[PDB]
Amino acid sequence: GFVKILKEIVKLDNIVSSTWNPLDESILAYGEKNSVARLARIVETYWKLTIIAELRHPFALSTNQVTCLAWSHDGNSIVTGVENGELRLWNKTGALLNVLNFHRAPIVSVKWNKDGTHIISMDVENVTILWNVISGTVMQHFELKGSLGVDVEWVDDDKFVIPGPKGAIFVYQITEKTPTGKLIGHHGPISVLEFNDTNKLLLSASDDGTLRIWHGGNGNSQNCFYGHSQSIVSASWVGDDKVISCSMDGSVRLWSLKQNTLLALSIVDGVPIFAGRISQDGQKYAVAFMDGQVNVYDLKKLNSPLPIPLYASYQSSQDNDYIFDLSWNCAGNKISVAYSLQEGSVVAIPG
Repeated sequence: GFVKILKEIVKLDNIVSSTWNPLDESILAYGEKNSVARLARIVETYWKLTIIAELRHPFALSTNQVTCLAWSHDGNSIVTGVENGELRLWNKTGALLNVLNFHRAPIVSVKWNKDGTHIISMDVENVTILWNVISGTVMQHFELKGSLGVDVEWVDDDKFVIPGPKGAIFVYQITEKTPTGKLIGHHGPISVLEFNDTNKLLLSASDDGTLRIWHGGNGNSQNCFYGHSQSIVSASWVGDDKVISCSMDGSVRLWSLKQNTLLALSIVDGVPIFAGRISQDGQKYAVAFMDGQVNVYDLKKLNSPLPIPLYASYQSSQDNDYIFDLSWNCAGNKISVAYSLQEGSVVAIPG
């Protein structure tokens, strides 16, 4: 009955991607193309943007854009990865803590474990590394191999999953090189791996157009959701009984585990979605369409063939640039939009 039109509150330089601090609603980390990322604070007085620190990566002895950023769960540390494969660890104030260099290809995913002592990193060539992030040492290295997928995930304080051949998902324990199990079901590269630490279920998405929910540490999946007609680009848990996904088919779909069925969906026919992100409170889902428009969907009533209510939209006819990434601040009142070429934008999300 009313769609909000979002406004920009802060203009950024061009950014490749960004991620807000998990515990401080005012701190944003963003990667840039010139082998550098920055930590910034955004506070209202209007809105003021202040750079906290520069997180620079040297060019290799031999383009080197920052391709990945990941805050620790406690929000005190952050890992940045660049095109040449190097990873650097920093404190939230900017101090360099450690240099973790082993990958030789662009970093695509970095996941921190529960207590902030280990991370799993994976590059475009699917080389996956388990690091003791404090000592900066390589504990395990995996080369299971086109792309096998672009995500990895921790499923316990000492257990994790990574994409394997032919759509399989391999399960590992920190102290063992041999997989403890294999999750077989997908028929294409793994695009998303999200573990829910409350219901203890793993959500996976694949280029095969399906989502799977896994309970067992080996074997078949608990749920398999068909519906998307093209690759799934993003997927998230919505509480403990639902999952939401978006795809290149231009649709956003909310699924029910309790009823094993599609609960609701919204679509912009012919307009692919490049990325989707769930808010901290799990009540809003923001997606970036190929046409440069950002739609924020409201899941509130659905959580209290149905359509997913459109809460707000961000767009303008002054440029036709693509949006490659978006991120929510922890309070859910700001979203950082990363355009492919033009300046980034921080937009306010009304409550």
